Amino acid sequence: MVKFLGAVPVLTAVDVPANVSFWVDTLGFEKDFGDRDFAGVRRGDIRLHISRTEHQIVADNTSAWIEVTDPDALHEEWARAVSTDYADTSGPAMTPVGESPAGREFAVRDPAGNCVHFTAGE
Amino acid sequence: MVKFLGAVPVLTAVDVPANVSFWVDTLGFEKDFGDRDFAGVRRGDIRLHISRTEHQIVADNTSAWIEVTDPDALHEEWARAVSTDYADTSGPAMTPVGESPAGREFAVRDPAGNCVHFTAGE
Repeated sequence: MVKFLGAVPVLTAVDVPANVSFWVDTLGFEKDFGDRDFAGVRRGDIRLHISRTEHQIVADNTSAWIEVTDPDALHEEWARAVSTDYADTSGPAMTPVGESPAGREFAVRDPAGNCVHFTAGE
Repeated sequence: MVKFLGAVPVLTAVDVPANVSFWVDTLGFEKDFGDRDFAGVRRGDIRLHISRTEHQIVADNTSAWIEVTDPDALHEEWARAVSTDYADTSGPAMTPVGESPAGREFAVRDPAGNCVHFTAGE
Protein backbone atom coordinates (compact mmCIF):
# COMPACT_ATOMS: atom_id res chain seq x y z
CA MET A 1 0.00 0.00 0.00
CA VAL A 2 1.62 3.23 -1.17
CA LYS A 3 1.64 6.00 1.38
CA PHE A 4 2.00 9.57 0.15
CA LEU A 5 4.27 11.33 2.72
CA GLY A 6 4.86 14.92 1.62
CA ALA A 7 4.87 17.30 -1.31
CA VAL A 8 7.63 19.64 -2.52
CA PRO A 9 6.41 22.64 -4.53
CA VAL A 10 8.80 23.96 -7.22
CA LEU A 11 9.24 27.71 -7.47
CA THR A 12 10.87 28.95 -10.68
CA ALA A 13 13.42 31.68 -11.24
CA VAL A 14 15.54 33.25 -13.89
CA ASP A 15 18.25 33.85 -11.29
CA VAL A 16 18.14 30.91 -8.81
CA PRO A 17 20.99 32.09 -6.53
CA ALA A 18 19.35 35.41 -6.02
CA ASN A 19 15.95 33.94 -5.23
CA VAL A 20 17.55 31.43 -2.87
CA SER A 21 19.25 34.26 -1.03
CA PHE A 22 15.91 35.92 -0.29
CA TRP A 23 14.28 32.77 1.15
CA VAL A 24 17.33 32.08 3.34
CA ASP A 25 18.69 35.46 4.38
CA THR A 26 15.38 37.40 4.48
CA LEU A 27 12.67 34.81 5.29
CA GLY A 28 14.94 32.54 7.30
CA PHE A 29 14.80 29.32 5.37
CA GLU A 30 17.84 27.02 5.35
CA LYS A 31 19.62 26.02 2.14
CA ASP A 32 19.55 22.23 1.60
CA PHE A 33 21.54 21.90 -1.65
CA GLY A 34 21.87 23.95 -4.83
CA ASP A 35 23.69 25.52 -7.70
CA ARG A 36 22.69 27.79 -10.53
CA ASP A 37 20.22 25.46 -12.13
CA PHE A 38 18.34 23.99 -9.12
CA ALA A 39 18.32 24.53 -5.34
CA GLY A 40 16.40 23.25 -2.30
CA VAL A 41 15.43 25.24 0.80
CA ARG A 42 13.59 24.14 3.89
CA ARG A 43 12.03 25.39 7.03
CA GLY A 44 10.40 23.28 9.73
CA ASP A 45 8.66 20.25 8.19
CA ILE A 46 8.48 21.62 4.66
CA ARG A 47 10.79 21.86 1.70
CA LEU A 48 10.66 24.05 -1.42
CA HIS A 49 12.68 23.51 -4.59
CA ILE A 50 13.75 26.41 -6.86
CA SER A 51 14.35 25.52 -10.47
CA ARG A 52 15.90 27.72 -13.20
CA THR A 53 13.60 28.92 -15.95
CA GLU A 54 14.58 30.83 -19.06
CA HIS A 55 11.18 32.49 -19.35
CA GLN A 56 10.24 35.13 -16.79
CA ILE A 57 6.54 34.69 -17.49
CA VAL A 58 6.77 31.17 -16.04
CA ALA A 59 7.90 32.56 -12.65
CA ASP A 60 5.36 35.40 -12.66
CA ASN A 61 2.70 32.67 -12.84
CA THR A 62 4.25 30.19 -10.42
CA SER A 63 2.62 29.79 -6.99
CA ALA A 64 2.41 27.55 -3.96
CA TRP A 65 0.51 27.20 -0.66
CA ILE A 66 2.21 26.56 2.61
CA GLU A 67 0.29 25.71 5.80
CA VAL A 68 1.40 27.30 9.05
CA THR A 69 0.00 27.31 12.64
CA ASP A 70 -0.22 31.11 12.86
CA PRO A 71 -0.25 33.29 9.81
CA ASP A 72 -0.62 36.45 11.82
CA ALA A 73 2.49 35.84 13.89
CA LEU A 74 4.45 34.90 10.80
CA HIS A 75 3.22 38.01 8.98
CA GLU A 76 4.43 40.28 11.77
CA GLU A 77 7.87 38.61 11.89
CA TRP A 78 8.34 39.07 8.20
CA ALA A 79 6.76 42.52 8.14
CA ARG A 80 9.95 44.01 9.52
CA ALA A 81 11.97 42.84 6.53
CA VAL A 82 9.58 42.67 3.63
CA SER A 83 7.66 45.52 2.02
CA THR A 84 3.96 45.48 2.91
CA ASP A 85 3.05 47.38 -0.17
CA TYR A 86 2.25 44.56 -2.53
CA ALA A 87 1.27 46.89 -5.42
CA ASP A 88 4.91 48.01 -5.65
CA THR A 89 6.49 45.59 -8.07
CA SER A 90 9.85 47.20 -7.56
CA GLY A 91 10.71 44.25 -5.31
CA PRO A 92 9.45 41.38 -3.17
CA ALA A 93 6.46 42.26 -0.98
CA MET A 94 3.73 40.89 1.22
CA THR A 95 -0.04 41.24 1.38
CA PRO A 96 -1.91 41.94 4.61
CA VAL A 97 -3.51 39.02 6.33
CA GLY A 98 -6.92 38.27 4.90
CA GLU A 99 -9.44 35.53 4.63
CA SER A 100 -9.86 32.78 2.13
CA PRO A 101 -11.88 29.55 1.73
CA ALA A 102 -9.25 27.99 4.01
CA GLY A 103 -9.11 30.76 6.56
CA ARG A 104 -6.57 33.39 7.48
CA GLU A 105 -3.71 33.77 5.10
CA PHE A 106 -1.31 36.12 3.49
CA ALA A 107 0.96 35.99 0.48
CA VAL A 108 4.59 36.78 -0.41
CA ARG A 109 5.85 37.68 -3.81
CA ASP A 110 9.56 36.76 -3.98
CA PRO A 111 12.14 38.67 -6.13
CA ALA A 112 11.79 36.02 -8.88
CA GLY A 113 8.03 36.68 -9.06
CA ASN A 114 6.64 33.56 -7.37
CA CYS A 115 3.52 34.02 -5.19
CA VAL A 116 3.45 31.82 -2.12
CA HIS A 117 0.47 31.77 0.24
CA PHE A 118 0.89 31.22 4.00
CA THR A 119 -2.40 29.86 5.24
CA ALA A 120 -3.68 28.66 8.58
CA GLY A 121 -3.41 24.90 8.93
CA GLU A 122 -3.88 22.24 11.57
CA MET B 1 6.53 28.67 17.66
CA VAL B 2 5.33 29.25 14.16
CA LYS B 3 5.25 25.69 12.80
CA PHE B 4 5.35 24.83 9.06
CA LEU B 5 2.96 21.91 8.57
CA GLY B 6 2.79 21.05 4.89
CA ALA B 7 3.19 22.44 1.40
CA VAL B 8 0.80 22.26 -1.50
CA PRO B 9 2.25 22.43 -5.03
CA VAL B 10 0.27 24.29 -7.65
CA LEU B 11 -0.01 22.56 -11.05
CA THR B 12 -1.18 24.80 -13.92
CA ALA B 13 -3.48 23.95 -16.75
CA VAL B 14 -5.19 25.75 -19.61
CA ASP B 15 -8.00 23.23 -19.18
CA VAL B 16 -8.52 22.70 -15.41
CA PRO B 17 -11.47 20.27 -15.62
CA ALA B 18 -9.58 17.99 -17.97
CA ASN B 19 -6.43 17.92 -15.87
CA VAL B 20 -8.46 17.37 -12.70
CA SER B 21 -10.13 14.38 -14.35
CA PHE B 22 -6.70 12.83 -15.08
CA TRP B 23 -5.53 13.09 -11.44
CA VAL B 24 -8.90 11.92 -10.01
CA ASP B 25 -10.23 9.37 -12.50
CA THR B 26 -6.99 8.02 -13.92
CA LEU B 27 -4.50 8.36 -11.12
CA GLY B 28 -6.90 7.79 -8.22
CA PHE B 29 -6.75 11.13 -6.41
CA GLU B 30 -9.81 12.55 -4.62
CA LYS B 31 -11.28 15.87 -5.65
CA ASP B 32 -11.66 18.36 -2.78
CA PHE B 33 -13.11 21.35 -4.65
CA GLY B 34 -12.85 22.97 -8.04
CA ASP B 35 -14.26 25.06 -10.79
CA ARG B 36 -12.87 26.08 -14.13
CA ASP B 37 -10.32 28.39 -12.57
CA PHE B 38 -8.94 26.56 -9.56
CA ALA B 39 -9.20 23.11 -8.09
CA GLY B 40 -7.63 20.95 -5.38
CA VAL B 41 -7.17 17.19 -5.33
CA ARG B 42 -5.83 14.97 -2.60
CA ARG B 43 -4.42 11.52 -1.79
CA GLY B 44 -3.33 10.41 1.65
CA ASP B 45 -1.51 13.14 3.55
CA ILE B 46 -0.77 15.33 0.53
CA ARG B 47 -2.77 17.73 -1.69
CA LEU B 48 -2.22 19.47 -4.98
CA HIS B 49 -3.86 22.65 -6.26
CA ILE B 50 -4.54 23.07 -10.00
CA SER B 51 -4.79 26.67 -11.22
CA ARG B 52 -5.98 27.82 -14.66
CA THR B 53 -3.39 29.61 -16.76
CA GLU B 54 -3.75 31.32 -20.18
CA HIS B 55 -0.26 30.42 -21.41
CA GLN B 56 0.60 26.83 -22.30
CA ILE B 57 4.25 27.57 -21.67
CA VAL B 58 3.64 28.04 -17.97
CA ALA B 59 2.12 24.55 -17.72
CA ASP B 60 4.93 23.04 -19.76
CA ASN B 61 7.46 24.38 -17.23
CA THR B 62 5.54 23.65 -13.99
CA SER B 63 6.72 20.70 -11.86
CA ALA B 64 6.48 19.15 -8.38
CA TRP B 65 8.00 16.41 -6.25
CA ILE B 66 5.83 14.05 -4.19
CA GLU B 67 7.43 11.71 -1.60
CA VAL B 68 6.07 8.23 -1.48
CA THR B 69 7.03 5.02 0.39
CA ASP B 70 7.58 2.84 -2.75
CA PRO B 71 7.82 4.39 -6.20
CA ASP B 72 8.28 1.00 -7.82
CA ALA B 73 4.94 -0.25 -6.55
CA LEU B 74 3.24 2.98 -7.51
CA HIS B 75 4.63 2.78 -11.03
CA GLU B 76 3.21 -0.72 -11.40
CA GLU B 77 -0.22 0.41 -10.23
CA TRP B 78 -0.43 3.13 -12.83
CA ALA B 79 1.31 1.15 -15.54
CA ARG B 80 -1.95 -0.11 -16.90
CA ALA B 81 -3.63 3.30 -16.97
CA VAL B 82 -0.79 5.40 -18.26
CA SER B 83 1.48 5.16 -21.22
CA THR B 84 5.18 4.48 -20.62
CA ASP B 85 6.12 6.12 -23.92
CA TYR B 86 7.31 9.33 -22.28
CA ALA B 87 8.54 10.55 -25.61
CA ASP B 88 5.04 10.38 -27.04
CA THR B 89 3.81 13.96 -26.49
CA SER B 90 0.39 13.05 -27.82
CA GLY B 91 -0.63 12.56 -24.19
CA PRO B 92 0.25 11.87 -20.60
CA ALA B 93 2.99 9.41 -19.88
CA MET B 94 5.53 8.27 -17.38
CA THR B 95 9.14 7.22 -17.07
CA PRO B 96 10.61 4.00 -15.75
CA VAL B 97 11.70 3.96 -12.11
CA GLY B 98 15.44 4.46 -11.71
CA GLU B 99 18.01 6.30 -9.62
CA SER B 100 18.09 10.08 -9.87
CA PRO B 101 19.69 12.98 -7.95
CA ALA B 102 16.50 13.18 -5.78
CA GLY B 103 16.56 9.47 -5.13
CA ARG B 104 14.86 6.45 -6.67
CA GLU B 105 11.89 7.80 -8.56
CA PHE B 106 9.80 8.09 -11.68
CA ALA B 107 7.96 11.01 -13.20
CA VAL B 108 4.55 11.55 -14.77
CA ARG B 109 3.66 14.22 -17.35
CA ASP B 110 -0.11 14.98 -16.99
CA PRO B 111 -2.42 16.09 -19.91
CA ALA B 112 -1.79 19.74 -19.14
CA GLY B 113 2.01 19.37 -19.34
CA ASN B 114 3.05 19.42 -15.67
CA CYS B 115 5.87 17.12 -14.70
CA VAL B 116 5.35 15.46 -11.29
CA HIS B 117 8.06 13.30 -9.70
CA PHE B 118 7.28 10.42 -7.40
CA THR B 119 10.34 9.86 -5.17
CA ALA B 120 10.99 7.27 -2.48
CA GLY B 121 10.52 8.92 0.93
CA GLU B 122 11.15 8.08 4.57
